[PDB]
Amino acid sequence: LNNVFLDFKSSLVGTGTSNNEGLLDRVLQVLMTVKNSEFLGLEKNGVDEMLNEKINLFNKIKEEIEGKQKMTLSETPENFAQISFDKDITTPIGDWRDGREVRYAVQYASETLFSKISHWSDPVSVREKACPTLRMPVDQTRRNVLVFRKFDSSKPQLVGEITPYLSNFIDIDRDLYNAASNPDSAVGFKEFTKLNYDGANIRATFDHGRTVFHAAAKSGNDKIMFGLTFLAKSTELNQPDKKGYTPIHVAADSGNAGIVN
Amino acid sequence: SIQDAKVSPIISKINNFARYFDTEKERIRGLKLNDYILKLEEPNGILLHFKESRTPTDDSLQAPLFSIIEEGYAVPKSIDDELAFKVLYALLYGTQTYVSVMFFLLEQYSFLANHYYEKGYLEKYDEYFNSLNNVFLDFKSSLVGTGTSNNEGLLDRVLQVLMTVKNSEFLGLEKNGVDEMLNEKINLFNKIKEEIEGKQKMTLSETPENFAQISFDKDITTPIGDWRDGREVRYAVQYASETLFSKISHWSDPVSVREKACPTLRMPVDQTRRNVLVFRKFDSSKPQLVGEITPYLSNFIDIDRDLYNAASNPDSAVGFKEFTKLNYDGANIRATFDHGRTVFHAAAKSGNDKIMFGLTFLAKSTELNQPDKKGYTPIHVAADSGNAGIVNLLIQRGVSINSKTYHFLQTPLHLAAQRGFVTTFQRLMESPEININERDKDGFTPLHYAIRGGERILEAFLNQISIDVNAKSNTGLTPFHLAIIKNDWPVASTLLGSKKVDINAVDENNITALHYAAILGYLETTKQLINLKEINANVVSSPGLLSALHYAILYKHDDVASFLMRSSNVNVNLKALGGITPLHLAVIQGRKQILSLMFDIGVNIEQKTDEKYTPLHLAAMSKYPELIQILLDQGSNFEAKTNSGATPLHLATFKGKSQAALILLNNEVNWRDTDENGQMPIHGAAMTGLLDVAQAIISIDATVVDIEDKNSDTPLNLAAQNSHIDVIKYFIDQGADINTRNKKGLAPLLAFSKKGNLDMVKYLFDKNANVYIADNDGMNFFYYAVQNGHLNIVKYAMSEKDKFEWSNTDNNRRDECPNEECAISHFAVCDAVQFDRIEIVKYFVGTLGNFAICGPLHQAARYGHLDIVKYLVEEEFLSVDGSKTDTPLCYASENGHFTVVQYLVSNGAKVNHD
Amino acid sequence: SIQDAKVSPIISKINNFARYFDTEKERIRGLKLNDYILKLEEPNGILLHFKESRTPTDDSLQAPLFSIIEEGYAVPKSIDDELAFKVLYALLYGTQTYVSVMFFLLEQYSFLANHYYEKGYLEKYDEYFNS
Repeated sequence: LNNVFLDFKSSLVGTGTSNNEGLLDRVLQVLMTVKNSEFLGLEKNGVDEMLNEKINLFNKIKEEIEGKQKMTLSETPENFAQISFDKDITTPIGDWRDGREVRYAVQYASETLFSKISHWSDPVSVREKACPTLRMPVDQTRRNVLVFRKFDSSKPQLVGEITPYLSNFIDIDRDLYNAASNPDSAVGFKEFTKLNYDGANIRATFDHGRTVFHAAAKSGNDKIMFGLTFLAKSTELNQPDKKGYTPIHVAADSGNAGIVN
Repeated sequence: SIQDAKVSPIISKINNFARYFDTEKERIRGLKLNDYILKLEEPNGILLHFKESRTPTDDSLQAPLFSIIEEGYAVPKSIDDELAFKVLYALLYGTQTYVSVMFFLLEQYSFLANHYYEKGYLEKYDEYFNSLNNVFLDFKSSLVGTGTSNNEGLLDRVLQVLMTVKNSEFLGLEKNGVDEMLNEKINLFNKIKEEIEGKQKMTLSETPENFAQISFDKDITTPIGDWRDGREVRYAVQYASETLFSKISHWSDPVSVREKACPTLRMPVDQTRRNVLVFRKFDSSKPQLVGEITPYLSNFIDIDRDLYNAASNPDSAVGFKEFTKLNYDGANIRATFDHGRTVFHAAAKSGNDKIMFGLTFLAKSTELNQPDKKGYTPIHVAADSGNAGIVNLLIQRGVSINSKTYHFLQTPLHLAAQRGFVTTFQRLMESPEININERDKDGFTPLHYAIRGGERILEAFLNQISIDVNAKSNTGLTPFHLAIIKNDWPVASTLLGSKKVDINAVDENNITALHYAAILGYLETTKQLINLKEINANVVSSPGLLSALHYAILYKHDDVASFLMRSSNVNVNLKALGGITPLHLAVIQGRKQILSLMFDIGVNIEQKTDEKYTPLHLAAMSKYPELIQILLDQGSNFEAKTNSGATPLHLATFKGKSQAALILLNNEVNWRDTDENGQMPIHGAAMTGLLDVAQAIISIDATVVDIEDKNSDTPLNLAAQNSHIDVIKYFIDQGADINTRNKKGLAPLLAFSKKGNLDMVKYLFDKNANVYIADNDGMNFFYYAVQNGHLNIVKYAMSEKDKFEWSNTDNNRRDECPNEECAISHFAVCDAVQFDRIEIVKYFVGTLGNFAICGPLHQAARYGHLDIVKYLVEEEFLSVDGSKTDTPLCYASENGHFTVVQYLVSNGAKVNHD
Repeated sequence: SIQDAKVSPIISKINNFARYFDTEKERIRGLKLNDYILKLEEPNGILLHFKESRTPTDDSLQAPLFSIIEEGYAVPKSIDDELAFKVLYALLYGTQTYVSVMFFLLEQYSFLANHYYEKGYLEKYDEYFNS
């Protein structure tokens, strides 16, 4: 998309004035030459007026192309500067497996324009540690950045959002989210309890605004829902998503009768 | 037409390919970085098409080139239209595009190969290396050939065609010049041929030999390091060429590991005796560099790189334990990897304090300050990573704080400012002998990178007691300048609040940051700084005396300019160099609403430049005609005067803009007003060559057909000199008087003879206009006609023998030459001999019955022309003595021409004769 | 002139293909071993072009010769039919180049086949076998 937009835009009018100035100006020039040529009284005078309205249409579309803005963002943010497993956690929790490698990527967060995802970082072997700490340089343009994580060649997963003036990026939020969304019940409950004891926020947002409550509703776990509903303020239980789905909507879609009651 | 049909496809294709390549060349050269990468990496883009451009396919280059070469249509056939020459130029232009595409492909493939080699992605690096090698070899063979053989190459064939055209020599009035820059093209082709022969391959194709044996003699327990049970290991070898690229060899067979971790491998001795780098890969993960082999090294152990990964491990306790185990087993620390990288640098990258603490004991000062090939000292890497404990340990060891990097000269303080970590700076300030500011390649202070870092680093720097806020770089940009050009207002506000900053600071060209904001059209920043801060907006730049409003108006930035003119803080009467006022500059840009707004605010309509030009005149001096209409609707002086008195209609006719003249006539601007020279605008219209204005002015007043300025030259004479058919035909449709003369005495017939068109000549001769017209000097039309050397006008003149008589002679020429009563034909032949044009002399000889009356030998001896004298002595059989007692040898001796005298002596003429 | 214009594109194309193939025939043979494999293994190399040369596309080899034989312009008509002998010679040249290009790719494909066979690499060996 980026290539075709830039290249076609250069073809029509050009990114800058030059000896060619696009093919539209050549069409205008040849039409002006036709005007300068001798014309008939009535009939190809009508041809003259229809080519005049064609010239008006060409001017309008040329102005639209010049005023047309780019729908993509070729600029790319910077990856993490240093990584360290400072947290005292044991490895066999969540997707963190011995002998596995993790690749991180960053992308600009633009609401109206598409943004390029950065090249994946160098592989990092994981052993005896599960929760990594990422340190990020301050953004040049001061834009919030989405962060993506990939294990080996599996499905990449969005993991969080970084503000321009935040550097100490801890990686526990998506681990908790997957703990609440795991198909299993007992293992998911135990690892959720371990992560909660470790320390992780609840209002984290993923997948168009879904929350640990939405993940619990979709998975169908009952013990974690019972643990969460205690000391839970009613606003988060009715928190809607970007599309507008609520936890009860997700529960109805999943079809889990217990969480419904 | 048939030949044109035959040649149109190939010529259209070559022209289209050439223009496409040129447009893409500038487009690609004008791109950004990620844009460059995306465009160059397109699966089906211009790189593959350019590689296929040397294929024998239809749309390629070589097929049209060899087709036009073989068919032989480039060589002209006698004299014809400009089609053989045009296809020849097309061939030359296509060959130039071919060699330019060759260089284009070389440079971009080399850049791609380097860009993917620096990262370490060998899979794409190998593909780009092969592409570059194939492109180089194929294009070198296609241009000149691998050797002198029957193929002969392509440029040699082009030169052969050029010599064939040169020896064709059908005509030479201009073709000797044409073939002359064809010889220049031949020299250029020879130069580029010598360049490509002298150019060497940038790729080393030959690959080394892999290891001959593998062993696991060393007793290392397998879980340690990157050694995983059940994981395959592969090795590759590459030549270490500092100047050229080297191919990576094919990977070795998978090798399984179990209970052993450190392998011992044996390498054969290389024949060329060059060091070879060894690459190691685990499964499909990222390949790593494990070491280098000297020509006379047999055993290689990769334990050195394993220690490098041990020091770079993200974990702390496991990394320290494995480092201790490897040190106990025995591994050197002086080993280098990647971009000349050092183990201490890896320890700095990891940030593990344990390995640093262990290494500093029994260390050396030079090792702690040892840089890589890029000049990144360990403190540089520590500052870039952002760790604090390793920095504190390094300071306690007394490392060099003023370490600098090659090429881009940056201290670790610059790295900290760019990254934006206030902790690293606040830990570095306890180090003594530290310098607050440094001079970079552009002299950029660390504050210039802190403003990029963020607000917190700026607060940290401004909190320091020792800081130079008004630092000036080599380019001349103060910190405020490039802090505000980036549009981060909060950081600029933080900088201003902490301590006073010289807002009125200027560059060498007297450029203020406000001027940058105006020229770049960020209106919000301009409003913020104008309202909440005080600034002198009347400062002018050093070149051109341009101001803030001028910069805002330039490059069509209308909102900012409107905001500035709405505010009363900045004035409008300010005058720049050249006299261009805000009204004049808005006219140059041609924006309407800006002019309407500044007229609403209030300004004099008749602003004056240095030369008193009225804004209406400059509105005529613009591509937008609506400016004249809007100015006259708002009210403007129709008869406004300048220092030269030039009227807007005068200027419009001088430039020749038809729309301006049409709208001025529609608005009925008086044409009576003249300039200082008194020239009527019809004179400028004739200069440009506009006709509709001529009919309009004749309709308004027919008297202007013979109007004259102080130059006293009629418009008909000027139109004839300008060589425009329409105006001359028009004035002869009214039929202006032919006897009108200026002070120079030039006549329209003189200009027609200068142009040489036979149609006007036959109208003038049928009009029976006198050809004996003379000016104050006394020269006549006949002399200029003979000087022009136009034969067919002369034939048509002698066809009507009634109007001109050869026997009759002009009396004025008899008066000017009382001694020689030469006739018109006689003296004309003698002048033709004087003109040194042999063709004209032989023309007159053919027309005139007896050429001996002029005595061409004596005249030629007087003029000292070798060729004429030789031709008349040999082919005309002219007697050397001549009818007169004076020999031409006396004239030749008087003139002193060498070859003429030698030839006359060889003819038998004697110098002894009186 | 019209007859020459009619036969100009096909004769030019067949001559270009013939001379290009003759040049590459000794270009490839005199190339070093390491560059030989790299030159052959180009994704859009000359081997793919030679394989496509059998297709009925305009740029391929058959369309000129088949057009010549179908239209019957190779047979001289009347005296001084210079174009007839020219297109006939082009036809024989095209047939010779077609036979030589058929004999060409077999050696390189067989060589790639066993060269990869010695070290395994059966994924590429299967592709070369099919080719």
